[PDB]
Amino acid sequence: PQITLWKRPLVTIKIGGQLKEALLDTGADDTVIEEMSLPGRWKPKMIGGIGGFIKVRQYDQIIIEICGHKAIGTVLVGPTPVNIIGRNLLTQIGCTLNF
Amino acid sequence: PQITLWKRPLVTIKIGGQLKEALLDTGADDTVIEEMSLPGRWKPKMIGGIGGFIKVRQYDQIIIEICGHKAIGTVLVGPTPVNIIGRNLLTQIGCTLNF
Repeated sequence: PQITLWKRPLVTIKIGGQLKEALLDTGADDTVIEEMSLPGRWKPKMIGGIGGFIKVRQYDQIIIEICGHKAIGTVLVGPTPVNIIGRNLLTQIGCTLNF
Repeated sequence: PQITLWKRPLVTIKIGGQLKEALLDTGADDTVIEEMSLPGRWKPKMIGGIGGFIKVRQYDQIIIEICGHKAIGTVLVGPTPVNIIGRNLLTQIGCTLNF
């Protein structure tokens, strides 16, 4: 679909059978989700944002449904203000910016 | 144009008669430019995201050219790691998310 930006581009995502709200963020390299439980091992990762850096846990090959589209990729879990869908998964659902 | 998200959506912009690079950021409510001088009155503001908040100077009705598309809006100047074009200006150039 087409999403204008007059308001925050928030969509419903499904990760682990539980629905959540996430922001489609083109300004984000990676997908960062708020603290929750994900299966498998994780690796350390540091990510930078507007306010500074935060430590996050990196989970690979995680199944996540974004707006009806199924993506399977890297998901970072940590202290983020809001759930964000970064470019790593936006490319999986075939999302582009247009003007 | 259509911008894919395989890598950072960076574009050339013109603000205050200076050419700069900025990120097309749908995850940003505002447009935040790295420390520079802009004319007019300004008021302090606190903006947050990953890693916390930063204090910025809010300038209103500032003209910016983004990819040959002229727009006008509020521009925040402060210690941002990268120049970001937020939804307040993204909408003005007719930018949308498509998939």
